[PDB]
Amino acid sequence: VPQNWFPIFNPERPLKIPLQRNVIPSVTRVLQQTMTKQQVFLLERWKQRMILELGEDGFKEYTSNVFLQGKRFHEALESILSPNLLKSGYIESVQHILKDVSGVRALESAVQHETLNYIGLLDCVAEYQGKLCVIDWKTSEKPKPFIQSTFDNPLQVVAYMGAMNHDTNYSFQVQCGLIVVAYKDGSPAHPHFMDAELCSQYWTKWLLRLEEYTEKKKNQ
DNA sequence: CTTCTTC
Repeated sequence: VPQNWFPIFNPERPLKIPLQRNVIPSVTRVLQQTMTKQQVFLLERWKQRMILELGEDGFKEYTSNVFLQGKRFHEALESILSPNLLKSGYIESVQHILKDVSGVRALESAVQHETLNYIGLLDCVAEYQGKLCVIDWKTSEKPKPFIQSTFDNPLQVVAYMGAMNHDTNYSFQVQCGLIVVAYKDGSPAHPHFMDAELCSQYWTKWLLRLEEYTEKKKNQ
């Protein structure tokens, strides 16, 4: 009856291995276990300088509203891009960019690379002023006017791209990226667009961070 | 996994 057969026994021949060792890693964590010595340093100086102004608990809920404010923003964009939200400062801030968005092909949709073996969750694949791109919407309290102000956002964007131009669940491909940074006070958002060549150069930088991850784990 | 925090 069975049509494809593999052997139960191996013709070649206190373990307590955890389940997650074999899970396909995610795009974000691959990046978080590959941060530079200076990047981990700069963020920790920020956490400890924070907790001193707000106490161990005040910061703990400062973290809660940042995450939630992000949450509601993405719930807002899914309602507006599924085929009072206009009083949100973040939506006030993206309203101009958002009128440039049509042809939505995916919202909050998971992506998997079979050969490169990582997963991710794309914000949205839509047309922005005609160019079909992977879009990453992001909240921020400080302005991020240049793309190098967004830190690792370029590399996750290109990580979502090249992984979804091979994910079998997508018939189409994409060759551009867009990071949109929305601010709480309502001032206009900063679009950071990434044409095909600039996604190519970050894609190179992302393949380096993927090798660091596979290295650090194999010994560990 | 995300949602963010470095500059």
